[PDB]
Amino acid sequence: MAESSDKLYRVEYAKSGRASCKKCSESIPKDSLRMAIMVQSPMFDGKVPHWYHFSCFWKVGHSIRHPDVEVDGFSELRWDDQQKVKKTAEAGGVTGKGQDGIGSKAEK
Ligand SMILES: [Zn+2]
Repeated sequence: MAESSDKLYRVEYAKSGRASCKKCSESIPKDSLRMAIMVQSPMFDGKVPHWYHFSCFWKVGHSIRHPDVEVDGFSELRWDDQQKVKKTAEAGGVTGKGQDGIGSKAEK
């Protein structure tokens, strides 16, 4: 849509293991929660997402101050994940090792 990437931040559930972590240099599991950052591309004519694990956003260490505005894709999350993403932004981040999965079929 118009100005779809005029944000800083993205959050969503992972449909498949096609995204890779720009922060811890591993790959992101499917049927799990992930975040990304909106950066101006050297290779593309606009803003592009830098994907990483949900905990890895808070290892990049950015603050979020109006999360339902700044975190694109938050509208697709269910209430328990919306409450946890907003609570994590109020809490100043959560930074643990996260999932044991990496992007494979039936990895849970
Ligand atoms: Zn990671």
